[PDB]
Amino acid sequence: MKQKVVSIGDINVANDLPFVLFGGMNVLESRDLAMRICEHYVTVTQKLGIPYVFKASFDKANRSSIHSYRGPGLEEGMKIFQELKQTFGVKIITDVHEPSQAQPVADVVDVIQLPAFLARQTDLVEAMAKTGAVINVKKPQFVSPGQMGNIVDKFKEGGNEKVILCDRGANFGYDNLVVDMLGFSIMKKVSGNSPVIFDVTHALQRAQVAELARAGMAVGLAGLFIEAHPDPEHAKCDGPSALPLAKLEPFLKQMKAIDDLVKGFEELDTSK
Amino acid sequence: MKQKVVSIGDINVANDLPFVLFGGMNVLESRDLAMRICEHYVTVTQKLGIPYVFKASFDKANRSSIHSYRGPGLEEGMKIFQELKQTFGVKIITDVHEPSQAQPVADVVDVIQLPAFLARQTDLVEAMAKTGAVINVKKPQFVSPGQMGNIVDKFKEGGNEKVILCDRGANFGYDNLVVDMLGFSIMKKVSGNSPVIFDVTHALQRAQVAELARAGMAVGLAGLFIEAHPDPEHAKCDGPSALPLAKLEPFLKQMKAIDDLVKGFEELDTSK
Amino acid sequence: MKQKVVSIGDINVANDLPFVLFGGMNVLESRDLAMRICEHYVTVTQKLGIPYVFKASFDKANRSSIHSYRGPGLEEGMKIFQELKQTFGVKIITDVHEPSQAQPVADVVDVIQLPAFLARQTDLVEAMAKTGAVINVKKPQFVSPGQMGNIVDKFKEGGNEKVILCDRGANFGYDNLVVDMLGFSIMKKVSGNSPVIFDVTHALQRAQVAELARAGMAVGLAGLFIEAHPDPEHAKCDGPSALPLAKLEPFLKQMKAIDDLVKGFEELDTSK
Amino acid sequence: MKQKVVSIGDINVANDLPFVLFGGMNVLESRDLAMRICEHYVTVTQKLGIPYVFKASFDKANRSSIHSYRGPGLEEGMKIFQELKQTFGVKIITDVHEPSQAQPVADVVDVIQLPAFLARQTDLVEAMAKTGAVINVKKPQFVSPGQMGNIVDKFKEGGNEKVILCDRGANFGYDNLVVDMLGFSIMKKVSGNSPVIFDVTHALQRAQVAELARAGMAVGLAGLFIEAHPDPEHAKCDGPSALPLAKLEPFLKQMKAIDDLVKGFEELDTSK
Ligand SMILES: O=C(O)[C@@H](CF)OP(=O)(O)O
Ligand SMILES: O=C(O)[C@@H](CF)OP(=O)(O)O
Ligand SMILES: O=C(O)[C@@H](CF)OP(=O)(O)O
Ligand SMILES: O=C(O)[C@@H](CF)OP(=O)(O)O
Repeated sequence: MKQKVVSIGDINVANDLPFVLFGGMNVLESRDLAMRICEHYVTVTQKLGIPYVFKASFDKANRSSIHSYRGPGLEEGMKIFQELKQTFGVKIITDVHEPSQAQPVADVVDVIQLPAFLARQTDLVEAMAKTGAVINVKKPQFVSPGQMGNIVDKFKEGGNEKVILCDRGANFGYDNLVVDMLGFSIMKKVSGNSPVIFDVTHALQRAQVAELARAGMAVGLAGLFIEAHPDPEHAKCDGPSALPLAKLEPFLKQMKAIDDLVKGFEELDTSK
Repeated sequence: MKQKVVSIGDINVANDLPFVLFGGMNVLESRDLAMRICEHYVTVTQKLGIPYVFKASFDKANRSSIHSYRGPGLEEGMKIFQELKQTFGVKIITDVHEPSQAQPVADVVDVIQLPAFLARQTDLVEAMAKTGAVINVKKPQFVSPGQMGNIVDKFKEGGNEKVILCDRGANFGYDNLVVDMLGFSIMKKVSGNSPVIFDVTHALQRAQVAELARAGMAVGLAGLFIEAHPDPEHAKCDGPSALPLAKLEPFLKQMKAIDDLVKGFEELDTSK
Repeated sequence: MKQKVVSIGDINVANDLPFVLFGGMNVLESRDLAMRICEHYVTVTQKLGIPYVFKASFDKANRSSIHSYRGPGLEEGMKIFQELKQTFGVKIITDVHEPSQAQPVADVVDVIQLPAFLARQTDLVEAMAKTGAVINVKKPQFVSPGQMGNIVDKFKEGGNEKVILCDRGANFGYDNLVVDMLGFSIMKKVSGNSPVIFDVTHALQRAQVAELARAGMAVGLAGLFIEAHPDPEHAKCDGPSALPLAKLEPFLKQMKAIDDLVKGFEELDTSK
Repeated sequence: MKQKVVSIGDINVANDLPFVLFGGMNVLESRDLAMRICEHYVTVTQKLGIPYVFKASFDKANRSSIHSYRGPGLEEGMKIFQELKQTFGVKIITDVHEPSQAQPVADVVDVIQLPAFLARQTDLVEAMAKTGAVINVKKPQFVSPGQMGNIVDKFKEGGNEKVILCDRGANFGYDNLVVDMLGFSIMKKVSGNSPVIFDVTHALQRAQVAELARAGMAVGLAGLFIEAHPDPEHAKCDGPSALPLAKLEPFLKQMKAIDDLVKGFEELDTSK
């Protein structure tokens, strides 16, 4: 069985290809920051030989306070990815929440994400289906990997056949996530062997961001979807768990020294 | 500690008051049906002495097929609750998915629901907050009961202090729900002792609809949120698990013979 | 379908019969205590009209310290149930851990228990099978209710057909138990409809001992297996979670007002 | 922090050292088999440069049938490891169930195992503590990794400070196991940094034996504890899930190409 390809421009995402990193930041605080943060990625990517896609949310449709920072707005956000694209020649993956924001972001970016909590919102998929851009479906915490075909299915109907599946762990009792490594293959299978990527940072809700991402990668993935802040310690609010930027590179060597070593193994079958 | 009250008109919903049944049907197939189905409730309610709120969805924002029946539309749906209200003098609780549908349904109905999968969508809450109608928050499968305060919190800010919490079980491994009876009190506590109701039918994803609803009720609740079809057997698709309409009454005797017996116990403390 | 009966002497344990309480204490600290503790049960039982079986461990084969109190020993323990039997005309259920202790305890007591952690130890079952006494199998935290037939099966072979199944909740993530009410019927079914009892106190690892035991009972059981200490507060170590003795009675009224009300319902079928 | 060492003879087991494989078979069917099966290991081990310990049970204290094959008996079993030791100069790790079998097996073997279901049986630990041999504690399906210190603790008291911790996954709903990769470090920490090994085959209750064991190893372990049969297909009963013997080697290359690559990384800290 050969793997599917959901190429993002000159980028070819696939399960047998070398892992593609969809790094970035969580929310778009300020460009002065977006760029310092993005700055390092591009440098470490190019230097280490790793495909890359910058990622950042231009909105947070979910929080525990409305009187809080919604986000750079759907308008003042797209413009930031603009100055970003040019200045670094990197792709932009950002999530969307309302059907209307679909087509817009499609033009300003390359990869568009479907928020886990919404992976089951027909009205928004049949819409994210129109743009026809690459889609990244975040595997809902509450859904078994074998049920991922239907989402990939529904997208096909919307006339979109360029989808990637992102895993961020599964519910393990109240208030806790565990990542079932066996679920990565289960998703490849039911998704027409679509690209499976591992969202490590929110899979952890740590010093575990590595050991946990080494295990995923030592299984074989189309890539990692990580996040990091220049000074997590002080920004440490809640939602995902960003990586210490300075450790970006030394941590990505861990991956390649694996995403390769494994990505080039003679197909094994411990089955028969 | 006295319980909070989120009265729906002449109806007083509360944890110490007798249980209020929010029965009904799942999706609004056709009025000819809505009414036959609703017909029985009203009869059995009045006859058995049980507060009642008809419930039915006028839309299904989630399915495994877009080429499917979305639903009676936000417009042609509100009109159905119309002929319904008059003809039976019963309240109408229906869920909403997009912020725009908020205020409308508010006028056509009494109780409005926040879809579990969305219990964490600020943009829709701060909006369902404006109408200022009674809200029913479906406890997300993926969220510990102690985290329910924040949703009830956020609503307060939106200027709405009339909320009810509905429990539909918690994730127990891949593809399975279990209802943690201990979670009912945990929710009362963090929600300013708001009305806690038990959504039994989708808590089961059966002959279990009773044994499972007898256990919930034998704990003390502000009410049950059930669903039923006149011929489940043939309609049995997937989503919730409706009750055999003919068994409505004989099954509600089970409850009152409990929602009372228990609702009138001298406060116990096995604590000290 | 009629229920099975595993009568303990003049006691008839069954799923349709009124619940039988297997109360008692955890470990046998000292007779001066065993008796004060047992004292109250017998009084409240007789007075409230509830079958009763005193229960207490004469040993603790599991702890977090060997330099600790193993227990009254298999010898000096049996003697205590002796002065107990006579003085109160109540049955004695105590757990066993090693095959050798099987036949002995069989003579000194009525009901013998198989420790959950060991429900899968053939060598000890084929032995607890010889005595031929009533057996109480504690449902292992780590085993789905539908797998309980095999234990009941294996016992039959050992030539013992008098078994009762006790449920103490299921694993819900790391360090936590939740009791799946739906599992009570699943066990009745696969166990030739054997007596199913609910071990509430260790199902909780509280002020929840009631709300949690009201839910179980409001489902229908052959009985509850509870535990209590005269001053939990100061004895509060760890293992199970005992009930405040003084609250024994007021808490048992909760049950009968349920174990009856429900135990006498006209068989319902929300199935068809 | 440096890792602890629980050397089994000329073998040095540790978390930073290269992984030690505790392969073998499940139950001791017949020597003619034990040896063909063991035969391959030794060959592939020596040839690939991997420490090795043969493993096989001489007994099965747990099954779903007493009229079944208990096992080669504690006596006729020890003798088999005898002809085995000599003929291959490999260590023998076998589990024990009753305190009496402790000291015996200690003499005939090198590494002795404590059966998961019993990891909490003081009476057997304080006994497996006397021999003073290397102990391998199988992490109970039902116990959070952070609670593993106490077992390692209790052993110390029994006067034994040579213990290894084996992980075989955690309960994920009824009838299912998932291996939480993050739990490997949590165990190292609370066990005085004792050797942590990954029991992959029963962690699966497949073609997953590799992808699942690549993830564990790509985290860093003191070794793998695997099992395999020459013709699984026809022996496929139930308990663990053995590996196709012929695939032993090609599968162990997967590991070394990882247990090394990772075992020699410059300590990283994604913490600060
Ligand atoms: O995916 C993300 O990065 C985050 C960011 F908050 O939110 P969501 O839970 O919808 O994925
Ligand atoms: O609540 C309901 O009745 C159902 C009906 F489909 O859907 P949801 O999962 O959003 O609650
Ligand atoms: O059942 C009991 O009462 C207790 C008492 F400690 O232990 P176990 O976990 O074996 O049941
Ligand atoms: O560890 C093993 O190999 C097996 C073999 F059956 O049993 P247990 O569950 O006690 O570990």
